[PDB]
Amino acid sequence: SANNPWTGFQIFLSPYYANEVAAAAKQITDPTLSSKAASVANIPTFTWLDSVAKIPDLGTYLASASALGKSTGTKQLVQIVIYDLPDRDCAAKASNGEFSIANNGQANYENYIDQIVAQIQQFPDVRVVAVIEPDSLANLVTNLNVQKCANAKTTYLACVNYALTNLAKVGVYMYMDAGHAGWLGWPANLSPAAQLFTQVWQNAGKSPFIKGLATNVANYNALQAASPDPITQGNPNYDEIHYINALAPLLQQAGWDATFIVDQGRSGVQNIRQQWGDWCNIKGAGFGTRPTTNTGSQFIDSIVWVKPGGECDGTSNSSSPRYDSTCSLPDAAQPAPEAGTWFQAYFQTLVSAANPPL
Ligand SMILES: OC[C@H]1O[C@@H](O[C@H]2[C@H](O)[C@@H](O)[C@@H](O)O[C@@H]2CO)[C@H](O)[C@@H](O)[C@@H]1O
Ligand SMILES: OC[C@H]1O[C@@H](O)[C@H](O)[C@@H](O)[C@@H]1O
Ligand code: NA
Repeated sequence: SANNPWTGFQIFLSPYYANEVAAAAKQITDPTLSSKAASVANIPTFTWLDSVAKIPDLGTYLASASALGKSTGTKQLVQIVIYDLPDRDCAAKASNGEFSIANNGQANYENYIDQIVAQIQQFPDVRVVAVIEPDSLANLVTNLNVQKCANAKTTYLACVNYALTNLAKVGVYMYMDAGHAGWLGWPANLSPAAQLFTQVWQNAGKSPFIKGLATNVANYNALQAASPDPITQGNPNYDEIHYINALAPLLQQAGWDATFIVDQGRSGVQNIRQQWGDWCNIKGAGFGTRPTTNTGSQFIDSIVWVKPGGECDGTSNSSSPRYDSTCSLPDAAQPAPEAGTWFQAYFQTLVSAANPPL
């Protein structure tokens, strides 16, 4: 549409990821690969607010972006992910979080949003783009038979609504998470998904700051596949552009001129999974298309890197309380540490297998 949030802005590079990358490049023995690994810190990524402990860090990022803009005569943009719902990750085990519905989860989540809003309010010269709660809404479309998800439904919707309503008041551009082609792209799931997204958008007042949806977050699908990956058999929507082209018209019909952003951070290498539902630390993944607003689709505002490559998806250690057997499958890189922590050997392969090369 007419207002692409990235036009005319310089993206503030994540200091969190830059520090991880700088440390990781020092441990890569090949000198040519080390130099290429270090340059990853100059590629824009989303910074995840996966715990209330990281809200003070958001404040420092905003202040630093503000100063950088004034220094260089540019307008700066900070990219964040809101990811702290109570009973988070309801259909899996690896990314269970700090809040629970049973122990004042919604109240705690509302306080988490309020503290984020309080930081953003102090730096109105910095634009913020937020991805809202990966996996949450997609789980309420296909996983209501999962008891943890069914019991979380009303809390999820209330929390997401609280996030959308209050971040809109400080002018944050928001993309709700919308799974990926292998999850909601199945033709039979498109209409239920559209009805849920539309209902969420209506409940939050149809604010123009709710730009649309994010797809493929933390996953590996192609935006435009040369030929279908074999795991996609049975689904005509075998890549993200197929999914988006089928879903976007249903949202427009409901009055929402919705646009999309698509994660390609780990999509450089296709045809590496045994089943489409294998999501954890997939072996042989490579960095994908670099972020750009030259997307080739009327519906896509930007290709982005939301999940930061090198940060683990979950542990292969069967003794951990967060052990998910998806992370022990033959196509999952092992041994792997806890979700969110650095996975050096995985980062090194992402660099080596990057397509296009670094
Ligand atoms: O995409 C990353 C998330 O995947 C979630 O699992 C999905 C999977 O992606 C789909 O392909 C299909 O198998 O449904 C699964 C959900 O039941 C996973 O639960 C999340 O933790 C990942 O972030
Ligand atoms: O790497 C980005 C995010 O990935 C998720 O799987 C983890 O649970 C988070 O802790 C992390 O912030
Ligand atoms: Na995950």
